Amino acid sequence: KTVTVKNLIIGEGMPKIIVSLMGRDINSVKAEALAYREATFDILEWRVDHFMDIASTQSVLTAARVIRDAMPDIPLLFTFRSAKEGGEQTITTQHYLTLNRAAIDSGLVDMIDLELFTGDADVKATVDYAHAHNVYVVMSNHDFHQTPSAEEMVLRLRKMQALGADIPKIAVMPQSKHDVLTLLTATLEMQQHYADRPVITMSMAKEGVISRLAGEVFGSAATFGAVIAVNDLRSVLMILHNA
Amino acid sequence: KTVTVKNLIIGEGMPKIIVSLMGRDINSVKAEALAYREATFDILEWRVDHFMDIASTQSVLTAARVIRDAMPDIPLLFTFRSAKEGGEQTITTQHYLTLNRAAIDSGLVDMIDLELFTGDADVKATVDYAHAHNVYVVMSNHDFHQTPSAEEMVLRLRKMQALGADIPKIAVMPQSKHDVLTLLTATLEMQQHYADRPVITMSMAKEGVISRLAGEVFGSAATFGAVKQASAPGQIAVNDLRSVLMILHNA
Ligand SMILES: *C[C@H]1C[C@@](O)(C(=O)O)C[C@@H](O)[C@@H]1O
Ligand SMILES: [Cl-]
Ligand SMILES: [Cl-]
Ligand SMILES: [Cl-]
Ligand SMILES: [Li+]
Repeated sequence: KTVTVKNLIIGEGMPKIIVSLMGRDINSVKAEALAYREATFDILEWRVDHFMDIASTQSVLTAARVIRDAMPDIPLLFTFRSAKEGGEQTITTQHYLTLNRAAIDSGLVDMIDLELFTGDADVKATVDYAHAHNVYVVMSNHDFHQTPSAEEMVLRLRKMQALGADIPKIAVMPQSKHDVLTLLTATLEMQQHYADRPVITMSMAKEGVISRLAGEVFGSAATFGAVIAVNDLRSVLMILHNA
Repeated sequence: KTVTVKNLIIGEGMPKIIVSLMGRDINSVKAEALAYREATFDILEWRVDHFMDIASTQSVLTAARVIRDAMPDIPLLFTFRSAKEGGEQTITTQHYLTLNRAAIDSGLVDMIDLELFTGDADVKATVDYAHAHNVYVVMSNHDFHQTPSAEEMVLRLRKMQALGADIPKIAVMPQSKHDVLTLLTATLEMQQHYADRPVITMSMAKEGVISRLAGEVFGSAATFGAVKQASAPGQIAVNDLRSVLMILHNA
């Protein structure tokens, strides 16, 4: 069970590499997109919460259009990370759903990130809106303080599947090396027993680095890199793939 | 607590890379020793059980000498892997112990591998002999069929510490990806609660490859790579191994 966007097959082969744009304004986003021409990666994520003028739907869509036109052939993921889940600024639930609906129906993005804990009515409505417009949903959950039990994490990933996520995603903060193994254990249980679509998981920080490298083994379909450095990430993924 | 051999500090920093040399005869051993000089690794293991003149103690020591001649500054580990534990040929227990004692008292090698389940009295006697001649002991155990429980693996590693091993070592065979996590769990439990010296662990085969890469995270002090041919399933090209170890170390 895969998700194919612009010839990229998510959920088989090597895990796919996501890089994120974090600029404040149009000029900074253009500069980042230009700098990223020299990099090799699979999916471009726009981290909208790093943008300054998020109040104006027009401003957000204009930036989305610039990014889309800068890299017309790359899978493009629109992500507003709420402060609630480790992002850079707050947003009202209603304005979050306005920006996401506008991104969806504009045709400018291939995927959106939708936080599981936004609220059930809003999640279901936004999943239906995305699907109706041929946009995929990465349904996401983040704990930047600690690592829940494996049982709790698996139930969250299963709930995302039940709510229609195309790709469930969880990211958690280890407070010990043991916590990294708990995240890998949850990942593998999902992979082997409950998943019927691609899943993304990660243990954050230095301690969790191995989780960003071992997705082909334990069942994570994608991983985030920086322009871990993207070239080093690709080196390790290739070595593991061919071992 | 660490083990330092010819300036290499085992138990600190990046896991140390071991490669196995596997020649059938003296001429092949010579040739492999010369060729290995340009590969980059931390410890050379001579897999003595691949040598087809083990019948002669002189032949075995001459082969060790040829390796030492070619690589005077490399930590050198003498390993006869018994047939019982996945090696190439069956020899008597007394023959196994004689070869190890001769290696020890020759001065040609820095370390020997001694299998835990050789028998407690023979193990103790051989550890004592090694230490009397300034040779370190990698005490080892292998399960080439399955992965024991994390608790059974920890039991064995702790027994090796109790018998005076300088570096306990266990290698086990995964039948599933779950079994790989079990090996990593046992490794970490040793690092955090029981180990008071360096320990080497690995899950073998393709499924276990991540365990050969993640030693710095979970507490395995060394890892095996392949120069041209692997000495156990799941070993990858030594340069690729080194690349991954460096990326993990510096992340
Ligand atoms: C210690 C043992 C480990 C291997 O079995 C392995 O890398 O899996 C290779 C052998 O040559 C070593 O003796
Ligand atoms: Cl709004
Ligand atoms: Cl489900
Ligand atoms: Cl993330
Ligand atoms: Li994120």
